[PDB]
Amino acid sequence: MKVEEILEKALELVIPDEEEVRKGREAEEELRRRLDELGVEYVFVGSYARNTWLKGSLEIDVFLLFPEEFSKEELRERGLEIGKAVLDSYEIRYAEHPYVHGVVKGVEVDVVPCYKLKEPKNIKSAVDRTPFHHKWLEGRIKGKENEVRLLKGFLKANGIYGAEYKVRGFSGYLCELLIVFYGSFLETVKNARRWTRRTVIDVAKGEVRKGEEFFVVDPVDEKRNVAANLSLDNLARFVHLCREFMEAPSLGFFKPKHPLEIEPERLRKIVEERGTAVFAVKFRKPDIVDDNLYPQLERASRKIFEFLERENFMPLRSAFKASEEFCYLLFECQIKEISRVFRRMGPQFEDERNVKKFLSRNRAFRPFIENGRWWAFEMRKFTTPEEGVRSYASTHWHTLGKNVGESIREYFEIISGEKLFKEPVTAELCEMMGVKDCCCM
Amino acid sequence: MKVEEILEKALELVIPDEEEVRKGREAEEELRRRLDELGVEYVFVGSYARNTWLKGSLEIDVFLLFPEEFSKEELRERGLEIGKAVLDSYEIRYAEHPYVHGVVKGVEVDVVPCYKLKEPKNIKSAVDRTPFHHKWLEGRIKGKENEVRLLKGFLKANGIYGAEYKVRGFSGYLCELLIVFYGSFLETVKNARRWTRRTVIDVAKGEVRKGEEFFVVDPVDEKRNVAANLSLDNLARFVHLCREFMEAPSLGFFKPKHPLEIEPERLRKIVEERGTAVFAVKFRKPDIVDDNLYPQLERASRKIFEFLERENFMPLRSAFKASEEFCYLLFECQIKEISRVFRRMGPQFEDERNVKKFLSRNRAFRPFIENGRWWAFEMRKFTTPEEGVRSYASTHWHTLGKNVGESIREYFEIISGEKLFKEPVTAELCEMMGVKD
RNA sequence: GGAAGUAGAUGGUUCAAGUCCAUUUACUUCCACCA
RNA sequence: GGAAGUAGAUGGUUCAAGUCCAUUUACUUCCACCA
Repeated sequence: MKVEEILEKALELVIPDEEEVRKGREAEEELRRRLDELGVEYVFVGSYARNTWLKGSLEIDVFLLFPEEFSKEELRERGLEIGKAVLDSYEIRYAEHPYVHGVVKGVEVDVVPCYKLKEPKNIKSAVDRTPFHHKWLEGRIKGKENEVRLLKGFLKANGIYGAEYKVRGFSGYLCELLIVFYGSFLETVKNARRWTRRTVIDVAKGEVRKGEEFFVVDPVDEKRNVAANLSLDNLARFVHLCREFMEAPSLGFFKPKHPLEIEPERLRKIVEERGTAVFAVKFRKPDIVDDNLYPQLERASRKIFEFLERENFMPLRSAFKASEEFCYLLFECQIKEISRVFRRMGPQFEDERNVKKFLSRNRAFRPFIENGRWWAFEMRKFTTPEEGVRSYASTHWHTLGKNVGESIREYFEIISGEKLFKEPVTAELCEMMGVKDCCCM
Repeated sequence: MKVEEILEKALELVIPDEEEVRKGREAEEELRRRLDELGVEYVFVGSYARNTWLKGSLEIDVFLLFPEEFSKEELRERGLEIGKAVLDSYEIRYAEHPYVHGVVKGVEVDVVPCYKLKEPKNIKSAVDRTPFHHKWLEGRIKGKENEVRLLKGFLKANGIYGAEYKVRGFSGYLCELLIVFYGSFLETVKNARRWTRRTVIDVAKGEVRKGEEFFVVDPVDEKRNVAANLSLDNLARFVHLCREFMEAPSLGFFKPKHPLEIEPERLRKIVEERGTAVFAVKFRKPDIVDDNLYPQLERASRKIFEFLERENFMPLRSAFKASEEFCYLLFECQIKEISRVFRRMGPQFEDERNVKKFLSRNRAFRPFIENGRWWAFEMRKFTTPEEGVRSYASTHWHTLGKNVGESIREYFEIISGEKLFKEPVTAELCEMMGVKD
């Protein structure tokens, strides 16, 4: 299979077919009629209005253009008022910028209020660049919309499409900019192989530059890094994907993998081969949006992780899962059990004052002089990493993220061994320990 | 109690009785005759020849004065013959400088060939300072002989008297200098408390001066560090014992403290209480003098310790013992068992050539990326500190001292649990673990 | 909500804290939720 | 025999270890065995 042949087949995975374009076309018209009837300024932007949305995930963005002078609170009431007035059914869940999600004639719509600006310098709301993004792309993306989709499907299938916190990947917009820059998906990929953590792509200036971090300049706002929330590791994954793809291209790369059911037994055997302690801290899921949730789960992971490390449990890797009603903070450590006694350092032998303060303390064991300074043996209050975290999470819940922290305080438990393998975390477990052959399609 | 009171009763244990004195006096009379019907130039030196030896251990030092043109050839051969022809029974074991050790009418004697110089500068044989030590000390010590005797007794009861590598403590010539310097035992203990690791003591200039490290200057060799072999930790032990003695003076500071050994079962209980892995590497004690052995054992000890720590077993401390037949290298780790899997660091995601290489290796688990570099899981070859040191000891014998390495090469074993507790290391295991009572 | 910087104030730990664990006031950004 | 210092000779481990683990020559001391 030549590289150009795989792509022709890959287009079938990404070009929306007619039924979905029509559904979209008549959703759009209905939207128009409704927003006309209300006599409001609106515009269609995003992937629908540029024809770069993916087969299977049609969503229309309608943007409301308000006077710059409106208060943030006004922007909010009116935005919602109109969004609610126009959608067949709706749902309002956001993290900071207010907008309403909904459905019109079976199709998904964001209706998002923003400020009508003359320039996208000194943005007032965080969505203000969007109409300009559209304006800039409108006539550079014609005839390339399929190169965009290839890139989006390619990233989607390797789980790095989306700039949201759940993903820390590539936005659709970022994808569009890349095609405008390179000219095709193929050219994008060919070049990505040479991207580095210092790479700066400046599209408006048509230039690739070195800098302090991976930076993709927005043509609409030179200060914006379109790749701001692309995690370093996902960058590295993408360049790698590219290098692999060029060497051995297949339809594989455009097909997504789904984790496999793993018998809790295979899982038991694997864990005892590695000879490690594995456990999750399980707690009720705070009822909040993903974009609030995930940073906090990351915070929790790290915080506990660093505890495990400084208490010498030598943790290998951490992971986390949000499920329907619970969350899980997963860890794997090299030390299943540590000794009760440990060393604590005292002062040098010349500090009469402090030494005699130091060996004042009542201890089970005679303290000793080494390398000219004193040393004491103390007892740990926990000897296994599970006990360690039972203590840590009970007493440091406040540090663990505002919402998860409050959750952990109210309740949590530590699960390990087989009780843990029957829990919906096998996917993360395999991923975390790098278990071979546990994903598919 | 009141302090001078304490010294009174304590003098009785450092001072030799007429019984022991006479014993020497007449062994000295025999010596003086036997040496003079051979026309060999000689002088007596050391604690014997300045009335500063201890109740118990009595030794006599006889020094053979030799012409300087004599090579290390004629020095050894003649100087040995002489002692061999003077003593009743003798040994000739030594590390560098040759001498003969022996018995004359039931008392300990040392006869030592050396050069009769005039200048101690540009020294020839290792001991040549010693007759000059005496010349300097002869009349200077007169009176203060008791105050010396107290210092030695104090150090011996607290196990820090001597200079040999077994003790790395205080030479009995350093002990004399301190008394000479500070006047008495009480003033010596008094100022010791205020010594630092950089204290510099000079006697032929009487200056409590400071410098680069703990350096007591010999009168007869300005450039000689009489405290050279005193270990930092033992200097640290001394100035603390002094601070302790001063606050609560007791007879038990001259009573050699005995670690009356502990039951294999009370030991067992303690280690499971501490919850750590204690074990020893045991091998055939090489046939070498102490002053060769211990530095070597220290070396062997340290290398394994360092292995263990970089291997992440978190060793607590080391020790070592040498018996009739065997040496023991003792260790305690916080980690009885580590996981099989571990983390190996790959290159950074950019370096394409090296990534391929890192990825080409067969492993049981997929490698991963973390903060922009590749990592892999790999498997350990050992998971307990015992198995670990078995490996290190087999692979690295050559680096564990000349004679101790060779011995471990032939044979060694890893010794732990109750098998270990019935080996003659009970005392050192305590000292090491900080056990009380 | 999360992260980065600035100017601080606390508590705990420890012989010892500008250096470890945490708490907290003010300013300055920035990211996610739309693109 | 151990330690310190001067100029080098490698081998093993590893994606690469000029940095991790060891091997080896020349030279300049020091220290213990007596005090």
